[PDB]
Formats: sequence, structure tokens, C-alpha cells
Amino acid sequence: MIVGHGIDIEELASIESAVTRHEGFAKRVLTALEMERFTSLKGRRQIEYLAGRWSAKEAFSKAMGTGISKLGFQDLEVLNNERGAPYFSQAPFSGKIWLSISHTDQFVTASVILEE
Amino acid sequence: MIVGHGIDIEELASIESAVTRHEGFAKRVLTALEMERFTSLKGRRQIEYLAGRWSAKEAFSKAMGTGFQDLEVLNNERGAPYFSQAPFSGKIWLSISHTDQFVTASVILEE
Amino acid sequence: MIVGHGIDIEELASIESAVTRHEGFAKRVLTALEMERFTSLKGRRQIEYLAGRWSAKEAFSKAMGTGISKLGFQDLEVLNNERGAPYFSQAPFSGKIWLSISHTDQFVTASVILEE
Repeated sequence: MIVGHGIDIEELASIESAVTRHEGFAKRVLTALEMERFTSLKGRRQIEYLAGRWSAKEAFSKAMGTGISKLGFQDLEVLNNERGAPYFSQAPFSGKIWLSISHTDQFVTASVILEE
Repeated sequence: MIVGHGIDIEELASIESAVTRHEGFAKRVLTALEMERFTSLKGRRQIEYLAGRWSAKEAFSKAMGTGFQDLEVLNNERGAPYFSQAPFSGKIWLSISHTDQFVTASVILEE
Repeated sequence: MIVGHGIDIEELASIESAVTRHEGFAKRVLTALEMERFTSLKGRRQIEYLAGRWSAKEAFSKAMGTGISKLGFQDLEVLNNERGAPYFSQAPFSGKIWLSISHTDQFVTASVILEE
């Protein structure tokens, strides 16, 4: 049984500005764990990681049906498994979370299906 | 069980040009209620609304494997889009997202 | 029951750039059947056909959870059915495969949901 579906696309450029404008931006979007990875990356890759996590958390909040509003981003965590696939390690959901992220040089995309 | 799946991506500029060419475009793509909402918006936001509804209907049509006036996408109190009308009696899981340049729509039909 | 979900987005210019730089790119990515339709196409359309198939194969691999590692691209095939929709004619999966592809003049995206 499907209980939610949400997608999201981000332009990397705007995540770039957000980071540049507010030094606390990434700190507010990412969890401690996520932030540790964020710090091990540098130029483009660091922004791609951040943009991907933002995209995933947004897609998840929409899958939960919050339309305008969003769940706390600190209540959501996305890590990579042994194989490099991203998944939700933390989430206010108990069912199965099917997540997928893809990206180009300028955009990042995310899709979430919730199953009960 | 899933009985259908469709997605769509649209270039916002492409939706304008359309609106620019045959101006009767929007009236043909949107329903009355949808139009009231459209004509009450302006700037980038108005084109996004149109692109968003187009994209939503395209994805749904592809999910069905198949009239836009027969489809209507509104927004609930939470701001989330959803099909208020559609030639389908099961659950329609819809999601839309957009940037300054593009819009994407994903649809999953379930029974 | 959903057992896998994957998406992918591709900038057409990247695909165009890969064909230009590598003469046998298409041959490595497309099966004999796919290669037929491909060669019968020209310009942008040809690139878009190639990009979509690559996008679809990429989305399927993620849906399988393959992560960064990947399956044979020759082990996957995407043709068009009698209703004119793209589908996997060959895939190491025995359940239902839901595929959808879409593109602009600049990008192409694919979404795959695995069910059984």
C-alpha cells in the first residue's frame, strides 16, 4: 500500500548562493552525521551533496503530504550505503522509504515513494 | 497494486512561447476553476502555475497510457496539488516541483 | 509490493559530448535492436533517443539498488510497446517494471518503479 509520493528538483546555483550567503545554511539543513560528510567534500561535490540532501528531504516532506510546510530537516537524515546508494537513516515514518536521487552539472533531482 | 506511472518535465520558457503563440493556449489547457486561479496570478508565478498544470496532466495521461478540460489540479489547504477530476477511480499520487527554469511532474496510479 | 525505485536526469549536451568524443559510445550503451532505431534517426532526435535509453537503464539500475556499480547496459533493453510507450523488453527482473521517460530540448529524465 502506497502512503505517499514526492519529488523535487533543485538548481545547484541556488544552493551555491544559499551557502555563500549564510554560513549557517548547511548546518541547518544537515544533521551532525550528514555534516561530517559535507565537510569531507570541497568544491562542486560538497554543493552537490548538500543539494541532494535538501532535494531528498523536500521530496520526503512532500511524500508525507505537507504541501507548503515541511518537517524539521533535522528529523531527516540521508546516508549512503556500502554501495553508494542514498537512503533515509532517520525519518518520522515507520514504513518503507523508497528514495532515489540523480543529478547533472546544474540540477539535482529526488523521488520518494512511501509504502505501508 | 500499481496500475500506472508517468512523469513529465517542461521548460518554463517553452510554456511562455506557447502562451505567446496561440494565446487561447491556457484556456484550452486549464478548466474554469483553474483559469480563475491562473488569471489571478502574475509574473514568473503565473507561468509556473500553467507549466505545472500542463506537466501534471501530461504525466497523468502517460500514466493512463492515453482531454485536459477533463482533468483538474487544485491545491489543498496545505498547498499540495492533487487531481480534483480525472478519468480514474483509484488513488492518484501526484507530485510537482519546479525551479526558475523547469518544472517536473510525477504520477503513480494505484488500486 | 514495491521492491525498487530509481530515477535519473541527463543533460543532452553530456550525451552529445560523449558520442562526439567516443566513436563507439552508442554501441556500448545500446543493444542491437536499440542500435537499429538509433541509426535510423538523425541529429537531436538521435541524441534524445540515446539519452533516454541511457537514462532509463540508469534509473533501472538504481531501482535495483545497484548503487554506483552497475549492470550490463547490454543486459538491459528498452523498446516501445504496441501503445507506443517505452518498456524494458529485457531486464534481469521477473516482476513488474514501471518506466516513464520525458525530455526537453535540453534534458531527459526517467523514473522506474519495480513491483511484484
